[PDB]
Amino acid sequence: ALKLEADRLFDVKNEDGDVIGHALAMEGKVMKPLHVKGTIDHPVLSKLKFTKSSAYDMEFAQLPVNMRSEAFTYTSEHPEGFYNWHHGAVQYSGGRFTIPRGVGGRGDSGRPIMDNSGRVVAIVLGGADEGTRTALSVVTWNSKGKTIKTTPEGTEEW
Repeated sequence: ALKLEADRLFDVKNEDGDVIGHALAMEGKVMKPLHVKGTIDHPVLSKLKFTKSSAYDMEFAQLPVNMRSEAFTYTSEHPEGFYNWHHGAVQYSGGRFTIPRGVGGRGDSGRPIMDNSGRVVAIVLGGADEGTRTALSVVTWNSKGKTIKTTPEGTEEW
């Protein structure tokens, strides 16, 4: 098994170039957290017209007809249990996505949370530490395609 995958996740860098977040190709759009102020490290995508959505901390542009195939697929069905992401397992329980305390932070915004079949279940924006864990502030859509934004008490944007 070699992890040969398309180009879907892109870096968003700051003025000096630090990676402060992530942008993703999904369901025909390039999307990144609105609070993430930087540029998308991509010669084509950094030149697109991004539409803003303050209510959900989302910014998005339409994917170039070409790239539209190199993208993630969303899913609105998330039974409880364990999910995958860049740093490991993500536990979904009580309608909340949690990761161990001291794992998430700056740079992790824009990152997706996947299921085993490789579908996106959510997009990380920030987290609120609660005891031994951290409750994530994510964006998720429902079965009727409606965007929903869950933000725990005292969530710090990553």
